[PDB]
Amino acid sequence: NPWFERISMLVILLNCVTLGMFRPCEDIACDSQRCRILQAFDDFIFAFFAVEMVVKMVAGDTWNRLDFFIVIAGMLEYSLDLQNVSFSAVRTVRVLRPLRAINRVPSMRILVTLLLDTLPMLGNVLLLCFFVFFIFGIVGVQLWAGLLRNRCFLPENFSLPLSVDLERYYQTENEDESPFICSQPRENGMRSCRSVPTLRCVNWNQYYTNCSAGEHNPFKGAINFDNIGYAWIAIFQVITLEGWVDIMYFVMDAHSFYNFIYFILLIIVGSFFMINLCLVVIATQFSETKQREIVDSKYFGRGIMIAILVNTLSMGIEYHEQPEELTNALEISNIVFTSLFALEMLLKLLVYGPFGYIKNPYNIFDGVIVVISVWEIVSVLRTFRLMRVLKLVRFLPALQRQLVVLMKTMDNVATFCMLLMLFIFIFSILGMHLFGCKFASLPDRKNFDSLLWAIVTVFQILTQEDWNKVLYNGMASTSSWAALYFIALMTFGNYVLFNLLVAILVEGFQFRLLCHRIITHKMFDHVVLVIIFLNCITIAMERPKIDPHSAERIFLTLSNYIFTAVFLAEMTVKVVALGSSWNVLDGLLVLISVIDILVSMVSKILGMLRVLRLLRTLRPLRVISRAQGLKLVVETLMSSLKPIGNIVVICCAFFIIFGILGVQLFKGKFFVCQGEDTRNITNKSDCAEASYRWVRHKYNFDNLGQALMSLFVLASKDGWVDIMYDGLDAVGVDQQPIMNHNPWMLLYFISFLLIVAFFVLNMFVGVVVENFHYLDLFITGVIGLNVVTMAMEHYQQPQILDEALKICNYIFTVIFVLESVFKLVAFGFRRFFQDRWNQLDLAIVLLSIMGITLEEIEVNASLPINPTIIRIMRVLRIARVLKLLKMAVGMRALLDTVMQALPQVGNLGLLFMLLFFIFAALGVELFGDLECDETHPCEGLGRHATFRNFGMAFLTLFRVSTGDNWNGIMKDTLRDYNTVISPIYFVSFVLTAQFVLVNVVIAVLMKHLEESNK
Ligand SMILES: CC(C)CCC[C@@H](C)[C@H]1CC[C@H]2[C@@H]3CC=C4C[C@@H](OC(=O)CCC(=O)O)CC[C@]4(C)[C@H]3CC[C@]12C
Ligand SMILES: CC(C)CCC[C@@H](C)[C@H]1CC[C@H]2[C@@H]3CC=C4C[C@@H](OC(=O)CCC(=O)O)CC[C@]4(C)[C@H]3CC[C@]12C
Ligand SMILES: CC(C)CCC[C@@H](C)[C@H]1CC[C@H]2[C@@H]3CC=C4C[C@@H](OC(=O)CCC(=O)O)CC[C@]4(C)[C@H]3CC[C@]12C
Ligand SMILES: CC(C)(C)NC(=O)CN1CCC(CNC(=O)c2cc(F)cc(Cl)c2)CC1
Ligand SMILES: *[C@@H]1O[C@H](CO)[C@@H](O)[C@H](O)[C@H]1NC(C)=O
Ligand SMILES: *[C@@H]1O[C@H](CO)[C@@H](O)[C@H](O)[C@H]1NC(C)=O
Ligand SMILES: *[C@@H]1O[C@H](CO)[C@@H](O)[C@H](O)[C@H]1NC(C)=O
Ligand SMILES: *[C@@H]1O[C@H](CO)[C@@H](O)[C@H](O)[C@H]1NC(C)=O
Ligand SMILES: [Ca+2]
Ligand SMILES: [Ca+2]
Repeated sequence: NPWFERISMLVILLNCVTLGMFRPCEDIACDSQRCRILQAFDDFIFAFFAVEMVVKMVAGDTWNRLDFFIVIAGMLEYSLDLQNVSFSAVRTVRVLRPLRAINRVPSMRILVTLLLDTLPMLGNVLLLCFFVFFIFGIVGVQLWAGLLRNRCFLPENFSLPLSVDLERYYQTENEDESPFICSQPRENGMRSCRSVPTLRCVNWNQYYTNCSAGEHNPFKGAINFDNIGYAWIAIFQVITLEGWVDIMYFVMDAHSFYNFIYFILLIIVGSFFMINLCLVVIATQFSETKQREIVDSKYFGRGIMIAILVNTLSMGIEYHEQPEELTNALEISNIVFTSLFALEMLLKLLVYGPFGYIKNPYNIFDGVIVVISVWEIVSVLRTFRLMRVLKLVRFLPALQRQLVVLMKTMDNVATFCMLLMLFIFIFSILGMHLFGCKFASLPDRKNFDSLLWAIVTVFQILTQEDWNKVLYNGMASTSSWAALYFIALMTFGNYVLFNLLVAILVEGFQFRLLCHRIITHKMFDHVVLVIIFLNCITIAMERPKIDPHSAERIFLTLSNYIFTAVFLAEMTVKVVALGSSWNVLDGLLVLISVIDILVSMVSKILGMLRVLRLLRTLRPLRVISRAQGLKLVVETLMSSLKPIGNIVVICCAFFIIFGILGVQLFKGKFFVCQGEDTRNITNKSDCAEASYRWVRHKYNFDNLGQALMSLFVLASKDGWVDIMYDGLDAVGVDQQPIMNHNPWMLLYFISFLLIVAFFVLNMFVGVVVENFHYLDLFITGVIGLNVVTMAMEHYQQPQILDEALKICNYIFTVIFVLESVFKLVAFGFRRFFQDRWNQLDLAIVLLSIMGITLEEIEVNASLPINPTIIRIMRVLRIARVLKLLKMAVGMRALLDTVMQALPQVGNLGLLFMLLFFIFAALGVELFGDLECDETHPCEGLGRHATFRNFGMAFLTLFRVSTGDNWNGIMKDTLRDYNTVISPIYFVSFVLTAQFVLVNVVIAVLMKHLEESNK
């Protein structure tokens, strides 16, 4: 009996190794001998399992029912295989064979029972997820159906000659990824057929003037709003915050500029207060589900503590293209330190006994370090000098206690990481059968051929980075119903399975006298806050294209004087009366502002002066002291960081250690030859004959300076895939990179993404745990049928389908009038108004009858009315679905908890806009004069994201704060002093904006976790 449970697990290991080596390209035919042996193995495997179900039928509840479903899906395969005519859709069902392991492994079965016990409480946030997909889905179909099909065409009478080979509409350089999408004369839009570039004789690009709907949508047909099906694929890509910016820029070009409001709202409501609401429910219910269940004279000890850290620091300056006299000085420095720790071993071996030298567990590690290092001194060994950084651990006890508890965690999450590698493997087999050899086929890097590149792709999709690029391949190569793979992969992986890991961690850790009178006065703290807000208007008004001798420059020149005088007079009042840190901050800002007046009165002075203007952008932070809600919160945030100060130290150390490891593997390798054909190019001088350009990559590992930026762009996960591609291709110092040259470098880039995600997740739980200590039933079916009849509207719907939804709109409005008059009978004019929902019900029926009698007038054509009001009325028809709010009694209790903690959120949010203000001001000052034209290309900036003035810098820093292509913006700043400035600007913005947004999530969770206690 007990040997039966372990011998069943050995056959499942034999079934995973059989599914893994599937080889989808060559297994179209069974002619290979390797394919035929595997088939026999599968047949034997099926037989063992089938027999095992009979022996269990000597004596199900849940897991035998999964075990019975798989053998039935097996028998259906061998039944069709006999008579030789079949489809190839039931083969894919054997992906569910590694699911058997969950019952066998006794630690996985207990974990997935707790997962299936908390998912019923997760149904209220999927009820909210329906309102977001339906409200933002129907509006998007009302606005932008068929507007991404339109191009600039020729005129219809215009005959074209037979030989020019022009497409009859303006094709760009990459027609699928970014076509030229114009605005019709009906709409406003941001693009018109006027701005078509001259053709590079006779140019036919001036004749494309007819903006008309074409035949295909961008990204090979996957991004459009013609249906409620395709609208949910676009909205789901906005929820994950990956590529939502390319969707908004299509809509800005074709419909109007003001379409940005729709996008800002969907990220706040959906991508932030709905995705993080799924974390709070799982992290609460999991916590309630389990609770339901002379050499030590300290001068020699301080002598070695500097001797390790000086040795380690020296390694940091590897520096590509060094003098070589520095390398000789580096190797002599190896001889001096390694002889010293040979000497330290020689003293501790003589004064202390060798019976007690091995008895100390730290000493043996040091001893090994000597025999490895000394042996190498008297490559792979020169890389082992980084391991000597681990000798700091004996000399300090605080990270000894932190590295102990951090490894107690890896005992607790070991059963999670086994269930996580079952999840990645099962979706990787499924990707090989569904997609296989059907992509661009040179074939693209993100294929589902060859299981190793199927596991990396599924891991990559899980990290939410260029996953839309994988979606658009699979939708265009099988069918548009292949989006359900990527929705199932990412909802079940990121939104239930990652939040389980947070839930495991959370439960695991647990004159002069009168001058003092006005300072006391309450309105003095308020009247100066108006003067601060009046000064914020004249920071936003600054921009590079103001004339120096104008009516606006003298308003910015003179108002500089009246504010600098009144903040100086505000300070010399307090010094007379009073005689804190926030008073120090206010004095330095006026100290900066007075000197800038004097330096301006004098005229390399400008270079010195330039610095003063940057300092002036910090004027907006004066309000933190004045506002009482902003002062408590900032202090609390600063206070919260102390507990996880040790985890940051280990994490700050780890960036250095993978930083010096990164330089020593990748030093001077990241050079590439940008040219025309570049296929017969092997090295550097080969480009010198072809007159191409031997260009360096923007993110690289030449020194420790460039490496710590390449590791930040990995850790923020934006554009990390392209950096991993550069390390896989890296062949030599002056050598042309070859595609997939060293595939073992996946161990460098994926171990860094996993360890960083472990510290950040342990910094998160450390901050959380310290902060802890039959009428209306008939109206439900009518609304549930109105939801259907609004989603049936689509682009180019027939006249029979169009007229039928008009008659249905006639009978829903009438029986909303009827159910309001009938309910007024039993209540009688007072209880119908004393209720709150009847004031919401009758207001909907009012707006429904308001538009239905006004659309009749246009069909009457008695007055040629504005068709704008017909459309607005149509969009406001979506209001009918709200009447489901009263019914959803469990979802409204979930939103009421958020309201309790809403006050804290408002304070955090207001600090979120001081970050945008200061940064936006800085951006105009730093990045305002640069341009993206046809002469100068840009990877991240363009017609829709500049720093040209304050308003456009406020939207770009919204796009950076979500982390969608923030690094392509950074690559455009250092395209041409921006070598030092542009790293400091973006790292200070991303580390601060994410820390403010995490505290919004921490503040919501504490209001919900404590309500579950009391
Ligand atoms: C918070 C959620 C649950 C409630 C529903 C939010 C949206 C469905 C509504 C809220 C206000 C609406 C916006 C108000 C301002 C307009 C300007 C309008 O631009 C135009 O000037 C029309 C141009 C033309 O005529 O072609 C385009 C739609 C838009 C963005 C609307 C898009 C849909 C919005 C975002
Ligand atoms: C763990 C958190 C803090 C993220 C990692 C920190 C880095 C993202 C930040 C910290 C200070 C910054 C660095 C401060 C010093 C400079 C040196 C500077 O040197 C060069 O430009 C040399 C150019 C060449 O190779 O020719 C490059 C930017 C750099 C490395 C900065 C890059 C980004 C840095 C490393
Ligand atoms: C080691 C830890 C404790 C400090 C954190 C890293 C940075 C804050 C410091 C320490 C090591 C410094 C680097 C040491 C080696 C040099 C090489 C130096 O070489 C050049 O100027 C480029 C010359 C060329 O391109 O040929 C540029 C600055 C740089 C990267 C330094 C930039 C600033 C660094 C990264
Ligand atoms: C900080 C806090 C807690 C508020 N929110 C997050 O941290 C959200 N983040 C986790 C999910 C996404 C990345 N998800 C993975 O990287 C990933 C990779 C895998 F291989 C497996 C899994 Cl389950 C997930 C985005 C970042
Ligand atoms: C624009 O092009 C479409 C199709 O190419 C045509 O039907 C329409 O009449 C054209 N409009 C004008 C004004 O030429
Ligand atoms: C060409 O001429 C008219 C304009 O007079 C244009 O509107 C139409 O599309 C064409 N008509 C015919 C008959 O080709
Ligand atoms: C590249 O090399 C191959 C093999 O020598 C040759 O046939 C081909 O013409 C070369 N291409 C160019 C552009 O020189
Ligand atoms: C560079 O590549 C060419 C291949 O065309 C090779 O012949 C040459 O030896 C290489 N090395 C140099 C020029 O140092
Ligand atoms: Ca991205
Ligand atoms: Ca991203």
